[PDB]
Formats: sequence, structure tokens, C-alpha cells
Amino acid sequence: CNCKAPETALCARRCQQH
Repeated sequence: CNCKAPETALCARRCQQH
């Protein structure tokens, strides 16, 4: 997983911690 380029939408949200 990568917060800069999360392949999975779920990862982006988790990494974004909004």
C-alpha cells in the first residue's frame, strides 16, 4: 500500500485519515 499512490480506494481513505 502507498499513501501517495494507493491502488485501492480503501487504502487512500485509511492513509488520508480524514
